[PDB]
Amino acid sequence: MASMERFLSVYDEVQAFLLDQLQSKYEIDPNRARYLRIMMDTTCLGGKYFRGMTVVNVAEGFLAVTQHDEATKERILHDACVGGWMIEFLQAHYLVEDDIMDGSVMRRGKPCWYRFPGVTTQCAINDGIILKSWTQIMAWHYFADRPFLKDLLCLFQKVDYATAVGQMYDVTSMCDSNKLDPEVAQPMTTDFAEFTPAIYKRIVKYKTTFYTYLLPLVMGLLVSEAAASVEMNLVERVAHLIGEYFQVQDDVMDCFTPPEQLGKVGTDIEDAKCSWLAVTFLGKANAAQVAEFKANYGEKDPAKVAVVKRLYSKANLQADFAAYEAEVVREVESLIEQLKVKSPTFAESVAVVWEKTHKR
Amino acid sequence: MASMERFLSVYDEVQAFLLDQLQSKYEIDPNRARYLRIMMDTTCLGGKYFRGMTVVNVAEGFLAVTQHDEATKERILHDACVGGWMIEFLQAHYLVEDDIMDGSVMRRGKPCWYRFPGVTTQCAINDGIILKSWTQIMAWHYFADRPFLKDLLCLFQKVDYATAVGQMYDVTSMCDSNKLDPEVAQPMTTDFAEFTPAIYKRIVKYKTTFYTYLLPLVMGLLVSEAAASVEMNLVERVAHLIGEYFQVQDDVMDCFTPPEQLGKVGTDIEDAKCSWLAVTFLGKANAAQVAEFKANYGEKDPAKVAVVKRLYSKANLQADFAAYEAEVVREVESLIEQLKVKSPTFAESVAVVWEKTHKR
Ligand SMILES: Nc1ccccc1N1CCOCC1
Ligand SMILES: Nc1ccccc1N1CCOCC1
Ligand SMILES: Nc1ccccc1N1CCOCC1
Ligand SMILES: Nc1ccccc1N1CCOCC1
Ligand SMILES: [Zn+2]
Ligand SMILES: [Zn+2]
Ligand SMILES: [Zn+2]
Ligand SMILES: [Zn+2]
Repeated sequence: MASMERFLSVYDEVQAFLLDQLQSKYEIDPNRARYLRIMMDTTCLGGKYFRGMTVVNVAEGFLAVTQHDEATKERILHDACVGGWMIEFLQAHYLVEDDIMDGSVMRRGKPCWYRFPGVTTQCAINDGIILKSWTQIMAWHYFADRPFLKDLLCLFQKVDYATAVGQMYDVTSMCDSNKLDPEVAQPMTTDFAEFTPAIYKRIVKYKTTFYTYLLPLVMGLLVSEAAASVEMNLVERVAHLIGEYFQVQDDVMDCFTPPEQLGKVGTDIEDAKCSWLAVTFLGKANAAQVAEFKANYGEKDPAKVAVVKRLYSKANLQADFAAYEAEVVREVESLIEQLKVKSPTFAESVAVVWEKTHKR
Repeated sequence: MASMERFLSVYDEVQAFLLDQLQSKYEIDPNRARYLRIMMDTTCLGGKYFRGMTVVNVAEGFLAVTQHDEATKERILHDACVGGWMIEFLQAHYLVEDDIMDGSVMRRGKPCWYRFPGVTTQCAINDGIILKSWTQIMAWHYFADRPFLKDLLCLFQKVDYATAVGQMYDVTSMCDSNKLDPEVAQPMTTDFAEFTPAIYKRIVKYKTTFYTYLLPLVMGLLVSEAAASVEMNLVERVAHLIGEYFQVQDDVMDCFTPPEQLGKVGTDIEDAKCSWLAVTFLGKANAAQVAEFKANYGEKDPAKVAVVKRLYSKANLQADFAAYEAEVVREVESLIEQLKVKSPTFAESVAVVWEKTHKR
């Protein structure tokens, strides 16, 4: 059975389990089940399933080198699919809530969930809660007796919390830290002192890298009972590095990729986001450029957003990006090599994770 | 040491642990730690701590009859305090998110969190996420090696998910079920066919009773290693019954308790909530009363809200409430007695839970 068809089939299985349980145990009526079914589909499906399929790919790597009964290979692959769905649903939680937080319009060429006519924010906040609750219901049902259950739950928990901390870093990235105060409405930074590579790295490490790269790799290790084939400090290091590169790419696309192919009108500039473009631009700009950036960034006025795009175009940020890309290629190659000392197989899965990221 | 001082001290301990960990492990800066400290205080403190203190009270009941070393009594009480905080923080998550969902103004005489000037919805949604994440970080830290950890995490998980399902039942309670549809904006019911005692019971069972009464009782059993002193079907039954009565009281207060003592301008009528008052009124009204109710319910216009209050006043809902109260007293007394077959002690804690509810 091909990996993706397996993964998509387990989606159906898991959906039926969750909805059946709501009927048999939570007194749900068919109409509200249908609402939840549709919500699950609309929020969990239609992506590339990069995160969930990474769990499956890591598990298949180990299966190719490890002795097991056929029934055991099937159980491992079924666990890797369930685990991959837990990550997809965790992502779905964060996208639903983030889209509401940010007042986003579209995602992936379709309206954000909360904008659907029969949803609204009042329902969608809670729908997003349920999405994450489902990840736990999946875990406790399908992995009840599994030896990795504790480690899996503890890992998921930490990754979720890292993610929420990252969200906080992201939403507060255009404030001056010394001005944060629940009692006082927050002004936009005027000095941009906090738009540094290190501050940037912190936002991205927490907001994206733990759930997008660390969790799918480590979950693949856990459902394979293979966390001893690796040095976990190396898996963290490579996860954080690849994940940073992924976000840098997303940041550049927000600005320069056409909306119909982006899936989204990009608003990082209007939103005054600490993007890789802003940070890199400030890291090379002269006094005049810095002042022009300050007078135009974080404003909805299209003339001003086009002044910022003009500044980024003239500043030859392609050069800084090629240089960044080259260094990331060095370091990820170095880490893959360190990963071979303990597991060729696992190192190869990380290679494939890297190729899928670097090429897209 | 008195129970409450113990409980409040462990709040400080737990806060310091969470914030210290954010500094040492999540790269937080002091300003954002301060923001989180303030958020935690503002959202978790200032109530009566009924839920968390119930965990402590149940544990103290068992301590009085069970042989242990002093260090063991201290550890049990410290676990009951930590567990009680997990429930308080779970409540805080749900109040923050609910207040945003419902567009609420105040809670407990103070603005809802999201309305604070330096918070806003964008931050508050995520602050509420973090509140719940903290419950897990507490559990995994303080109970890492405890024999009840699995059962505690599995119980908490189920109670959380019940709660979210209850929220969904609540927010959709004024829609016609057969009209729920993410694609179509939802009209208010015109027939009120779904304003029944059984539908009401379902909303309340899930939205409030699992986290308010079932979880504090069962958590007290778990940190005491005493879940064998009880018949768990009886603990569920009594939890759901008491919790229903609690909500009935809250529903009546929303309408009739003065705002400065309610802590809140009540808006159940404008919000077209399936309240105990609406359901009970519809259960005794004549044709003319039903039609007048329909023409005025779920409208912001103060003249119409006062027409609904007029209808409830004239309908002698005090009588139906005394009758309800009397039956709840019967059944809760019957359940407490069934609870004595296996645990006098546990039955007495449920008695105290009931007195604190019935009198307030
Ligand atoms: N049979 C066996 C025994 C002990 C370890 C590994 C294996 N295999 C190597 C060939 O392909 C995977 C199974
Ligand atoms: N949050 C997380 C998830 C998975 C692995 C490790 C972590 N942490 C790294 C930094 O904070 C302490 C532990
Ligand atoms: N000492 C003892 C032995 C076996 C069971 C219970 C007890 N106690 C009864 C008196 O108060 C609580 C401790
Ligand atoms: N959600 C929950 C929490 C604590 C105990 C039991 C439950 N459930 C009762 C009905 O649904 C199945 C299990
Ligand atoms: Zn966002
Ligand atoms: Zn982006
Ligand atoms: Zn509400
Ligand atoms: Zn109320």
